Amino acid sequence: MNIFRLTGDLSHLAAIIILLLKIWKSRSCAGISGKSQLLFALVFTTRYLDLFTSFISLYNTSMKLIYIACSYATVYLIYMKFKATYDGNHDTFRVEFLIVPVGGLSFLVNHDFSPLEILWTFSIYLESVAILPQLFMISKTGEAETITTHYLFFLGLYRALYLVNWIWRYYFEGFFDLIAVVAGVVQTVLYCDFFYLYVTKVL
Ligand SMILES: CCCCCCCC/C=C\CCCCCCCC(=O)OC[C@H](O)CO
Ligand SMILES: CCCCCCCC/C=C\CCCCCCCC(=O)OC[C@H](O)CO
Repeated sequence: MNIFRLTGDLSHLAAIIILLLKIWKSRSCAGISGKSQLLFALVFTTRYLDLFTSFISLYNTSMKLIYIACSYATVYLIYMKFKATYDGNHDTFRVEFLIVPVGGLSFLVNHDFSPLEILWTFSIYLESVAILPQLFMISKTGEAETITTHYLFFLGLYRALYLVNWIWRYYFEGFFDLIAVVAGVVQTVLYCDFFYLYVTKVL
C-alpha cells in the first residue's frame, strides 16, 4: 500500500459520494445511465468477493463495504426511488455485448485459474469498459443533468493517481501487473472521452 493508491481510492470514493449525494438531494437521476452504475456495482461485487474468505484490515474491509454500499445505494436510487427521473429511453446500451467478451477475456487471460482470481480479473476488465453505456447515453442526447464538474474531477484525479500508483509501485517494489495496467489504460482513454464529451456537449 502506498499514498497514490490510497488517495486514488479516496478520490474514487469522493466521486461516488458526490454522485450519490447529488441524486439524493436533487431527487433526480436524469442523465445518469443506470446500466453503467449497475456495472460498477457488479465490479465491486466481483472484486470484493474476498470479504467472505479473507479479512485483511479494518481500513481495507471498511473501504470495500463502503464501496459496495455506496454504489448499491446509487443503483437503488436509480431503479426504485427516483425511477421516474431515470432516462431509460436513452440508457439503451445492449450490455450483453460487453459482459460476455469481458467474461470470456477474464476466463482466458488471468494471473491464475482460480475462482477468486477469475472474478477479480473480471472486475478489472469490466471496470475498464463499465463507462461505455454512460458514454453512449451522453453522445446520443448531448445532455447529462445530474453529472457535475467536480464529479468528473475526482474521476480524473482517481485515474491520474492510479497512473502514479503504477509507477511508484514498479520503481519502489518491482511490482508490475500487465492485466491491471492494460485494462487501466483502456479505462483512462474512455474516461477522457467521458471528460471530452462533457466539456464539448454537456458543459
Ligand atoms: C510500510 C511502508 C509503506 C510505504 C508507503 C509510502 C508511500 C509514499 C509516501 C510518501 C512519499 C511522498 C512523495 C512526495 C510526493 C510529492 C508530490 C508532488 O511533488 O506533487 C507535485 C504537485 O502536484 C505539483 O508539482
Ligand atoms: C449515439 C451513440 C453513442 C455511442 C458512443 C460510444 C458508445 C460505445 C459503443 C461502442 C464502442 C466500441 C467499444 C469501444 C471500447 C471497447 C474496445 C476495447 O477496449 O478493446 C480492448 C482493446 O481495444 C484491446 O486491448
